[PDB]
Amino acid sequence: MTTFHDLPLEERLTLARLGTSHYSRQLSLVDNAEFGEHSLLEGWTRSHLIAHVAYNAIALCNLMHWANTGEETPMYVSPEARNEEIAYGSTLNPDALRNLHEHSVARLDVAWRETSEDAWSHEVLTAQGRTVPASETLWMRSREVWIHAVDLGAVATFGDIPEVILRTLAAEITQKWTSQGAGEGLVLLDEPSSTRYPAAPGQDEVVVSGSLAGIVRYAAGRGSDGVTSSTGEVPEPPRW
Ligand SMILES: [Zn+2]
Repeated sequence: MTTFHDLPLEERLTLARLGTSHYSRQLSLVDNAEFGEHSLLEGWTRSHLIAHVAYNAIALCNLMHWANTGEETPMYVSPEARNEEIAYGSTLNPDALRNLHEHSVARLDVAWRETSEDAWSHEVLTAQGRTVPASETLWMRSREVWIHAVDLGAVATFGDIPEVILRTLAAEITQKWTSQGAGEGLVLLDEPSSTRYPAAPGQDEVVVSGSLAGIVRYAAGRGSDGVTSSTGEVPEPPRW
């Protein structure tokens, strides 16, 4: 069982496009009057989330420009600028935000469509400091649209997410925790497939198990309803 990264470029582009359409269907379900209400993400109204998804598309466009021109263009000018623009976007009227989402989506797709073969492997830097090939934007965008589709609070679920994306997320999140020395002894178990996703090593093992969608929702900090613990009590997972 392969990861998103092993997939051919065309299939990764399709998954990103599918996730975007999935996210857009959820946004379409939300009413303009509901933008000001809390999203499923603490501290963020739907407007904040909707703005963020658009600014992320724009940030990924920067990496693709960097890739195609060879001229360094970071995802965001600065952490402050990233936060400040999300703050600004969250104040915009609903239709303005729907237009921003639509246009930012369209522009990122064009960026991908016009990317040269060599540019796809050009090294760029993520906002988190990772050195990756430009093609990583296909994965990065997929994480955003498939997961934030759920955060919109309409009808999207982790169960809606293609397994290849869920498997890659389970591995990535636990790999991130491991790199940070987080989640000592904590191991996620995709019970149906008997696949373990360990974090940092510890003396007391705690196995949190469920279906793949269940452990990913859990690892993503979005709930424990789909998992159970080997100790009878599910701990709060390390942040992500
Ligand atoms: Zn995000």
